[PDB]
Amino acid sequence: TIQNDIPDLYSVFKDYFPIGVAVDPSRLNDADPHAQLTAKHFNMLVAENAMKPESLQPTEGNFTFDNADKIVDYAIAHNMKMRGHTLLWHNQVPDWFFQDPSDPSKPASRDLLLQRLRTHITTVLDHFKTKYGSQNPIIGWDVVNAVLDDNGNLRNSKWLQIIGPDYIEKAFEYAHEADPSMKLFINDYNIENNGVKTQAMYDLVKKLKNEGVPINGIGMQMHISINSNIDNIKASIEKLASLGVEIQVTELDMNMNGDVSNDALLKQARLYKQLFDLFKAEKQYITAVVFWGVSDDVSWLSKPNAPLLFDSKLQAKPAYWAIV
Ligand SMILES: O[C@@H]1[C@@H](O)[C@H](O[C@@H]2CO[C@@H](O)[C@H](O)[C@H]2O)OC[C@H]1O
Repeated sequence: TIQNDIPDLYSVFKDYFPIGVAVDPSRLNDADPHAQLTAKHFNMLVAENAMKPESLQPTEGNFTFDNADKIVDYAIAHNMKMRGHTLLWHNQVPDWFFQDPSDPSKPASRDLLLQRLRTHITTVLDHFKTKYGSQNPIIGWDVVNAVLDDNGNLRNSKWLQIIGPDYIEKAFEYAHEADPSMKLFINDYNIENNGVKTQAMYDLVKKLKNEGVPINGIGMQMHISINSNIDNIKASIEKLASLGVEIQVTELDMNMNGDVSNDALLKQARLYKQLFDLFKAEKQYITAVVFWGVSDDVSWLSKPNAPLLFDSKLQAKPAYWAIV
């Protein structure tokens, strides 16, 4: 059961940015304590999985929006904004996209994969616009997700193999044509470490924006660890922000590296407090901070872990009190 009278987390950040959370459609019932935590603490929602490509078009032309729409309906009922995650990724994308349908042993061509990408993006955005209209809570989408490799080169996914390097710009062109009201993000992890991947993200967005690609923001997943360096996160935000794009912290959680001891929870609280002081100091660039999961027991990280502000019994952790 949850603590009903402690401060609503997002309210602490009302003069800075919305505070959101990634959710599962099965955790939205009024009587479910995970749903109660969700509605109490967050004013922004993201689908952890229900808006991924496999979750929306499992076989070609067969769109499955029920779970996504359940999350959208809940966001509307709770006066929450949403982020759309995600139109393109190398995981949770059905194999049919990349196969020649007359010979599935062969790859789809560049033109066929681009047409499929355009149809998927346009159908997904037109679905939310036609079903929800002005009540659509989605303010923007992760148009492409994790397109860089660990060394900063373009990840050699099937999108890159079949189409080539301009598949990224094409995804943004298709999204922008389908719904110009959406803010369009490129989203990625490890770009907060101020290493070669941060520099490659800055170089890629600088290039594409100079070419007129409609990229409005960079999503910094921020799957950080208890050993992450705040100075490096601050230098990465400053570098990426110099491109004149919005920054959103999209999938925040903290990998404890197997140490869930009380001492580690106190170290986590100090690090989360430093991180949120940094986000508040960079409020001129940051337009949303979203946590990747409601509470530790539903985190995607393998066990043992304690990555979030609410523990495995849904109680506020030292980190929650340090930030509020
Ligand atoms: O439920 C799990 C999700 O939490 C997980 O979400 C991904 C985490 O890695 C990030 O790079 C991705 O952007 C994000 O979608 O996906 C796997 C799923 O089983």
